[PDB]
Amino acid sequence: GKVCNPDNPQECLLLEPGLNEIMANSLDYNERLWAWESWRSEVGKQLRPLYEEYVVLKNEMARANHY
Amino acid sequence: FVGWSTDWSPYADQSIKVRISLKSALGDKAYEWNDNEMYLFRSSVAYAMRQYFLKVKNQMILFGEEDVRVANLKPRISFNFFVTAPKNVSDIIPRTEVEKAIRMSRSRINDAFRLNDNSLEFLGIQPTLGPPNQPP
Amino acid sequence: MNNAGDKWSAFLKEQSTLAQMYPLQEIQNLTVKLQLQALQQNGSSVLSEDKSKRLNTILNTMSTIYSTGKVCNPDNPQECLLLEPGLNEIMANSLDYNERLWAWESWRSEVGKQLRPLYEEYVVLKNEMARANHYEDYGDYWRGDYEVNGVDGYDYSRGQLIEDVEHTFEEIKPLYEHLHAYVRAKLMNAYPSYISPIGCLPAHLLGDMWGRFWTNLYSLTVPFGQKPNIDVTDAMVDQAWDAQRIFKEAEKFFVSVGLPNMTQGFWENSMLTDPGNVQKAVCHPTAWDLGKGDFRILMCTKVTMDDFLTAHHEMGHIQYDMAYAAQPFLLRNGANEGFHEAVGEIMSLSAATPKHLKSIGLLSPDFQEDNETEINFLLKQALTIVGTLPFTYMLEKWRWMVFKGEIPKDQWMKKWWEMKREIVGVVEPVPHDETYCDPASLFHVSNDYSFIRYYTRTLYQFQFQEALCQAAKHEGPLHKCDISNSTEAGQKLFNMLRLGKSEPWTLALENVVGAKNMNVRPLLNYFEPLFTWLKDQNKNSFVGWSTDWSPYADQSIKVRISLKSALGDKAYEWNDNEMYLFRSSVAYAMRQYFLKVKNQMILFGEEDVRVANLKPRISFNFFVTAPKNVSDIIPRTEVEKAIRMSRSRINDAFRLNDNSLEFLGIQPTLGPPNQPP
Ligand SMILES: *[C@@H]1O[C@H](CO)[C@@H](O[C@@H]2O[C@H](CO)[C@@H](O[C@@H]3O[C@H](CO)[C@@H](O)[C@H](O)[C@@H]3O)[C@H](O)[C@H]2NC(C)=O)[C@H](O)[C@H]1NC(C)=O
Ligand SMILES: *[C@@H]1O[C@H](CO)[C@@H](O[C@@H]2O[C@H](CO)[C@@H](O[C@@H]3O[C@H](CO)[C@@H](O)[C@H](O)[C@@H]3O)[C@H](O)[C@H]2NC(C)=O)[C@H](O)[C@H]1NC(C)=O
Ligand SMILES: *[C@@H]1O[C@H](CO)[C@@H](O[C@@H]2O[C@H](CO)[C@@H](O)[C@H](O)[C@H]2NC(C)=O)[C@H](O)[C@H]1NC(C)=O
Ligand SMILES: *[C@@H]1O[C@H](CO)[C@@H](O)[C@H](O)[C@H]1NC(C)=O
Ligand SMILES: *[C@@H]1O[C@H](CO)[C@@H](O)[C@H](O)[C@H]1NC(C)=O
Ligand SMILES: *[C@@H]1O[C@H](CO)[C@@H](O)[C@H](O)[C@H]1NC(C)=O
Ligand SMILES: *[C@@H]1O[C@H](CO)[C@@H](O)[C@H](O)[C@H]1NC(C)=O
Ligand SMILES: *[C@H]1O[C@H](CO)[C@@H](O)[C@H](O)[C@H]1NC(C)=O
Ligand SMILES: *[C@H]1O[C@H](CO)[C@@H](O)[C@H](O)[C@H]1NC(C)=O
Ligand SMILES: [Zn+2]
Repeated sequence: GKVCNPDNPQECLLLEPGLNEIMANSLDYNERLWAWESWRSEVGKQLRPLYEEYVVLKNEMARANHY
Repeated sequence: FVGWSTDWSPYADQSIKVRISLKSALGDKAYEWNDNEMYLFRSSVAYAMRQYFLKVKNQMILFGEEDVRVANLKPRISFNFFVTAPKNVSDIIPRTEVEKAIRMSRSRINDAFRLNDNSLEFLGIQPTLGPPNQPP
Repeated sequence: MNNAGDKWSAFLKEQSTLAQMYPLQEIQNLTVKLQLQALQQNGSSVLSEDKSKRLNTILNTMSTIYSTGKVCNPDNPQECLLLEPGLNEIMANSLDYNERLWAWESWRSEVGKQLRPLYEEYVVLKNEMARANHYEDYGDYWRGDYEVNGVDGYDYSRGQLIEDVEHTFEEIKPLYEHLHAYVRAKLMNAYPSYISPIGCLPAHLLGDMWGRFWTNLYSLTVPFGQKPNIDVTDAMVDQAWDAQRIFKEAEKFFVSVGLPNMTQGFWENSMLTDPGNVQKAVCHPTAWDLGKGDFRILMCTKVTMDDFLTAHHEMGHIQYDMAYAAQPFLLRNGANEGFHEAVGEIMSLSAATPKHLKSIGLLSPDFQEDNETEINFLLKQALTIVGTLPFTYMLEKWRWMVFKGEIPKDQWMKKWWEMKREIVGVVEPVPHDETYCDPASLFHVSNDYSFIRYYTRTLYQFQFQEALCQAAKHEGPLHKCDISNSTEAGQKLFNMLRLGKSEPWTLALENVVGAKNMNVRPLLNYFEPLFTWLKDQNKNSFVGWSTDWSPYADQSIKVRISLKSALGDKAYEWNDNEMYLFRSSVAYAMRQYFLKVKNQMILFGEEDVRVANLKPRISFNFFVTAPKNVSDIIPRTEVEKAIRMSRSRINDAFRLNDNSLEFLGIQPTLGPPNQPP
């Protein structure tokens, strides 16, 4: 997953480097809020339908396995 | 104060509450308020913000339908919306400017949904009926 | 390198400041006058500190944006593509209309929009700098490279360049029309139902991102695919031609015309072979004139015909550099920006002839060339040479009109695509408003490089070649001409090569072609055998193009709005916000139709309703695409049904009633008249 600064969209940040440093070191409310919202709007939206299908399939498998 | 309350939110200070009564204004032939209607309402709000920022402050700000954030949606069609910067999430337009924008272009929003100032209440924006003209 | 460049720049600028003590009005020596002119140009130093810093910042930002631009596939946004790798391969190899269209639109919507305001500021700052440097605009400063004064006959005003370019292009246009017609006819067989035989070519189907070159289209437009092209790479491999004897053969070819031998240190200091992974080095073939008789060539040469031609080109470059060694340092350059590349390229053009290959031994002596092979070779050359002339001329004309201010800032794309339709014959696949900055997406536009150099260089070389074929006494076709073993042609070429910049470029031209100005007649003489074949081939096809047809015109719905008639007074102005509201209403109507009829949840947006041909009447054409699939356009029938379903909401949104909001194809129903019992 990559999040890119709106001021400079040419630069983008992964999660393990950079973004974690931003969330664990920066004292700026604006920067931390941007990182939080960008990660949860650029990766969560892509994981929503996949997670729905995963939930349905896992439920079917568990019910088939007598759970 | 030990503890916390489940009502306060950081965006609650700059939120404008909208309550819509379609059935009372239209009686029958009243459309359902699905997600498409919410998208249209957000687009209308963004258009009103653009108009205010262009015709008052002379600034060209490219608002969008994703810049009008909506929360606390209810079956009453009663929610809280607030407008952020076009690409700066940390920047939220102060409620005074949003109220002025809505007052400037409330007629267009009212006509977009065929509502008249009573079924589209912004809870802080009080419309003016108009002065009564008198005989000579 | 950084330290050396900074020291050189500081020395150059301090010498420029010192040189102002000698005004040009009292200088009588021509060479001294022009050397002072070289050392007296202020450049960006004439601007204030803040303006100069802003100009440098915006230039660097545009360069970085172009270099590191990324486009990501909507299906898998986690993968993204740069421009040099991947995207160029997609545009030069893929045969899918959808994929090429996606690449084109994604690159021009993810990088042009970022380069629009930067390019505007760059235009303003460059105009201010040029006006401060006593030029009418930046375009005049660019054209000043060809300026010649005080020669009594050879004088060439800056404004004369525009006339010379337009008059020349008027003669190229007849050939380009037939070439375009043939290319369109051949492309209709590869992309059926997407190209109209009467209309123009779509922008993305030109075998390149911008359509500057048509070389990659040669695979789809080969005249005679059954006859193979002339390739001697296998012959080189069989004869074991390493990257050491090809340069020897090129040196022998250069000597055969009388040019001097290579320097002793040239072979020692060269890098004719790639140093492998042990030593990292660039692989762009370049020529270096370090000075004091130091000439070197850098190239990761392999065993290929393309490498052979590139080696000949680089040897031509270094020969030209050696020619003006005796000239002063300020004169160690070509006559202008177009002479050097033309001199380099004529050698490659001559060496590629089958006669030269047969003579050198690469081509078997028992090989008789057929006219079909000549047609194939001429068409391959044409797709590279004649393909770029209209695009180069159109781009330079657009830049000149932008800098001169003839094009308003709110009319850049509207005029750019109008020029491209009526000059290049290329129609955009999707409409672009003033937000896009498509011309800035090109390498030479964002990075502040003059583009007219690629135009005149196309002409000059031919004017050289024809001249070099007159001294060599060649009676056959121009494309079969070879200058080997022609001492007279070599002497004629050297007479101009030794001049360098010491003389006006017009005088240099007169020493070779016998004329003072550029002429395109040699180009037509070169391409005549292909021109006749193309004219014979287009007996049935409609030669030319129309500037009205567009790929999106079939699925477009036309809207005409009359606010004043419906509202009289108290009528709002139709600015961009109203257009945004209309697009949002259309998207909402499309959502409603797709939800309440087909039961499909499609998340349309205001950017999926593309609008074109906006007019003061408030009359435009709109069409709705897929939510994230540009190549997918909703058929007009479904859009009409959607509008009919929810026309009342759109009418009420603008306070119009079915007469001031006309969709030109959607006829409203007044309602049946009820009758008494
Ligand atoms: C997005 O909007 C926020 C506002 O909600 C912007 O934050 C503002 O940024 C400016 C520029 O740094 C700040 O001004 C500076 O404030 C510091 C505070 O000590 C001061 O020392 C500096 O001299 C300067 O005045 C401003 O205070 C700040 N406002 C808030 C409320 O944080 C933010 O920059 C915007 N982001 C983008 C990308 O435009
Ligand atoms: C965006 O929309 C376009 C349609 O405008 C989609 O193109 C369509 O893609 C499908 C899937 O490959 C094609 O079906 C295939 O066609 C080939 C043609 O030979 C056939 O051999 C296959 O068996 C299969 O039926 C379809 O023809 C094609 N339609 C057009 C007009 O090109 C495109 O896939 C969409 N893009 C995305 C990312 O959804
Ligand atoms: C213009 O100046 C050049 C440069 O001096 C003159 O060319 C010769 O340059 C060499 C080396 O600089 C001198 O030793 C010669 O005396 C210069 N003149 C000649 C005739 O060789 C050039 O002659 C000058 N031209 C005019 C018209 O003054
Ligand atoms: C360059 O700038 C200087 C002052 O900075 C000025 O005197 C001069 O006229 C300008 N032009 C040239 C050609 O030197
Ligand atoms: C040029 O040099 C090569 C060897 O470096 C030599 O064989 C050749 O004869 C020279 N050319 C002439 C014209 O002497
Ligand atoms: C080549 O010459 C033959 C012989 O007349 C002719 O039939 C053929 O059409 C020619 N082809 C081209 C491409 O000129
Ligand atoms: C040129 O001269 C060389 C040297 O005699 C000879 O081998 C060659 O056949 C001549 N012709 C060409 C086209 O190179
Ligand atoms: C009520 O008054 C306000 C300002 O006093 C005005 O903007 C508004 O249009 C009025 N409403 C009417 C006349 O219906
Ligand atoms: C006209 O007729 C069409 C279908 O016949 C209907 O959808 C439309 O609402 C009618 N318009 C009126 C009654 O104003
Ligand atoms: Zn070159």
